[PDB]
Amino acid sequence: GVEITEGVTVTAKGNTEGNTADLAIDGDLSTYWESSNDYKWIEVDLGGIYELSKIEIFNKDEAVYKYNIYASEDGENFNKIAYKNNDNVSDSNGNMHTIDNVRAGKIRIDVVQNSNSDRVNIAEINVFGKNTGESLPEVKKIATSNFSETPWATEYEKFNSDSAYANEKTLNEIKNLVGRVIGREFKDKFIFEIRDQLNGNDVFEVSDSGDGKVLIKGNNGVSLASGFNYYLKNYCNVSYNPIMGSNLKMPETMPSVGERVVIDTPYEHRYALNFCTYSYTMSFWDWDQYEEFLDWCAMNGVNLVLDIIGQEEVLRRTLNEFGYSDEEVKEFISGPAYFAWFYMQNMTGFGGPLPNDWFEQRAELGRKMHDRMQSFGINPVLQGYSGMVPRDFKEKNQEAQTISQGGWCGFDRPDMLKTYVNEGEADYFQKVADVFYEKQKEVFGDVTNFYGVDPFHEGGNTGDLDNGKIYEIIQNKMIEHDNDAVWVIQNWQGNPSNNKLEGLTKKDQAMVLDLFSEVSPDWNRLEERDLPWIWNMLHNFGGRMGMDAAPEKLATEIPKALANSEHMVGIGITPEAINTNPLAYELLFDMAWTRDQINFRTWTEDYIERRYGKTNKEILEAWNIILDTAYKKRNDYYQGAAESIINARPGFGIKSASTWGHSKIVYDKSEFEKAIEIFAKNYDEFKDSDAFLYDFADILKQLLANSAQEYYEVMCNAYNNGNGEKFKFVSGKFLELIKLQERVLSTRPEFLIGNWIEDARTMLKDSDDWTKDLFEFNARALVTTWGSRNNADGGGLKDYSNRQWSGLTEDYYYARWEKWINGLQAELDGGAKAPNIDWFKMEYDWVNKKSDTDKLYPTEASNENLGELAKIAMESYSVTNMDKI
Ligand SMILES: CC(=O)N[C@@H]1[C@@H](O)[C@H](O)[C@@H](CO)N[C@H]1CO
Ligand SMILES: [Ca+2]
Repeated sequence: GVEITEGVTVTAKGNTEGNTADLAIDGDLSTYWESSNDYKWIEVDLGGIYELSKIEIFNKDEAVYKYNIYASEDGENFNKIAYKNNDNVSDSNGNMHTIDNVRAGKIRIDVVQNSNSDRVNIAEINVFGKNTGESLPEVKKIATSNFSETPWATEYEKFNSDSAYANEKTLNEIKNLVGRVIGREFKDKFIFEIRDQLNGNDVFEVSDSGDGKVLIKGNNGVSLASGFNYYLKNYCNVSYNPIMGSNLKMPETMPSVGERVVIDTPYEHRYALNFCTYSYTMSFWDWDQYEEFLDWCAMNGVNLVLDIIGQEEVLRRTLNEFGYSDEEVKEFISGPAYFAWFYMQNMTGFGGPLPNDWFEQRAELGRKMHDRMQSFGINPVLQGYSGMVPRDFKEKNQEAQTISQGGWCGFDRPDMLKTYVNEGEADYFQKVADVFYEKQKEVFGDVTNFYGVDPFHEGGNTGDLDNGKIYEIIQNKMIEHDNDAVWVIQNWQGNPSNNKLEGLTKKDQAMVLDLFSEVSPDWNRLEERDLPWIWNMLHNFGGRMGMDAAPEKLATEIPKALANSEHMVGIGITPEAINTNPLAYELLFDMAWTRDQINFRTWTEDYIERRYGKTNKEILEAWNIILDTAYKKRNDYYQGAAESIINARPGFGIKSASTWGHSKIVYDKSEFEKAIEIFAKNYDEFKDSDAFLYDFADILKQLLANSAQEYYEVMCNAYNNGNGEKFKFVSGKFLELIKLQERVLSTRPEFLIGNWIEDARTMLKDSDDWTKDLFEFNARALVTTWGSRNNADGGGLKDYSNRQWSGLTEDYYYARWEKWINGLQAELDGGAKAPNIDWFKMEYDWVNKKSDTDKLYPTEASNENLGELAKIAMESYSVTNMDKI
């Protein structure tokens, strides 16, 4: 218990001018370290291993500070040993924390809240303990394997060079898929065969074997899985969706096929995934979830998938060759929930640093994916390189020429190397691009010909450079390292411009994803320039939820585009998240297997029967109401489902929760409520279908979101009219409506914030408390404030990824509205004017709470009766009966 007064040093990753880290341990209460960015922690080295008894912390003023304290005795694992989360003000006496004789050579103090400022500080920190005489071990540097040295390389080349081995692998893997999807007991009821393409097109066949088994042919694994899916949907009344609800009840005996079926697709590619999907949905996926997704992809005909798994190791090896240590690379790379905007060159650093063990684990996961994709015949889209470098690249490489890219939503964009330079100047685009493509091959090997990169995504700066020449040189460099390369390019709000695209000198080795074809198609300019392009349904923005789909456009515009074009080489999905409206994604991929328009109404009728395992006239009537309301074709511009007012920052005249969203309901709300009445009437009969319960919760929460918007307008009028008694009553029903909404959301495991957070905290094995807390920060921030203040507010990202989720609704959305309502009520009751609320401060307080110290959110759904909840909603919180209420 003696104060450690010699040999103590400290580091920090950021500080305001003159308030450096060493000022936290200089014995002077008048000097302080102060943070300058989102790295709000300091790391103290004790000059040896001590058994700590006390830690004492002083701040620079008398604000309320909250912080978490971590310790490490091996140099790698920092585990939580103390914290302050109460609302006590700091004072001249400091805060003393008792430590239970914990061994520690290093200490981390993370100050997550300063009630007075966005920036945090530590005036002094004193550590008390007993010297053990020991010193920390030297921590091993990051060590990763080359692909060619792993068993993955042996297996990948064996598949490549041995057709008999490759066919045995594929056919066995499709059999394993069957066991995973419907059960191992059904594996031996199928016989799978590889056949040739049908006149250059992927094709599958389904027929009777002759002895009661199902014979399925296909030119590759995807076609085989698609034929297996076709048999389930059309003969077993079965529907598979591992993310959004399934019906896997198989008949007691295998239904006979009857007449043989041969079905092909005219599309070379069926594409899946936005960069954003890797953040809003897949951030914390394990291999079990990736395997499910690839099974579902193959069954839906998907053969081209964006793949950024383990790209952090590729970039580490690359930047290591240009003066960057591993620690500097970790500061450049974002956290695990922000890779989408890191690789689209929009932001750096935030959410990190990643743990040291991240790099090898993710490279291994990526190799695991490529093995499975090779078995199925799914092409991954790896990374191209367009010149992205950190902002200090010139400091370490003096001859390099770079272009400042400015800001994106308050984040500092990375720099961009000049794609070409004058003669006499060093060309670091050529240097770094050569290293990048070579390092990518070292990590994963030759797994694809498709590479994605998107300079100037949603901003940037072309500097003095010529637009077309930029894309000419980027493509040529890509082809230099892979002669068969195809540059996969996003087409998003008119970018890249025609002048940029016309710089592509090899049109057949570029492929443009028309990102938003079902709302704002933009492929005519691509078709006119003879550029291969893909028709994509985006549908989902930020994971924001609500009933929303364009089935009629999918059933008609896709074959119409094929008939009116020559360079349409596929269809696909580009959702920012895969969590809502499974009908839309089922119908899209189904449109790959036809050249004619289909009837979206009769398609929906067949879809709901296999999704629920049964149907009747009333259930069909309810879904026709959905088709006539929430799923009805529209011709305006909109990003995602209409947002729930419950999820918006409280205020006057709200028209959306997110900056680029919308809350206008374009259908009649009371008409849509009829669908809920029908579902409730049929609840007892259909409650054995999990997909029915999924859909029931989906439309019931849409009902309460729609009615909450009306109740919000009424209490807004009551305030403007000075009617305090009416405001108290209407706002009381509004808050009660939200309480009912939280109960509805609690019935679905998909809607639990606890599952999102726990996945983040457990996505790596043998991680320390520090990494778990940081990953939880990633998970909490992304669905609320997104970034910190300058990103949420000035940057416009506040509640961009708002979710109608259990736990989050009770503790975040409800709390905001309750606070706002209480303020307005006090004013109407003859009090002082309602104060301004710093919403970000309140929101960031929830963001920084930890599951092991504050509140652990459940991972188990409730048993609430959706039919009974629907009755309450219709009787007490509905639009139809609103005047009686
Ligand atoms: C903050 C954010 O996620 N913004 C997304 C962006 O990341 C995405 O690349 C783009 C195309 O899907 N849509 C933007 C939203 O209009
Ligand atoms: Ca000091």
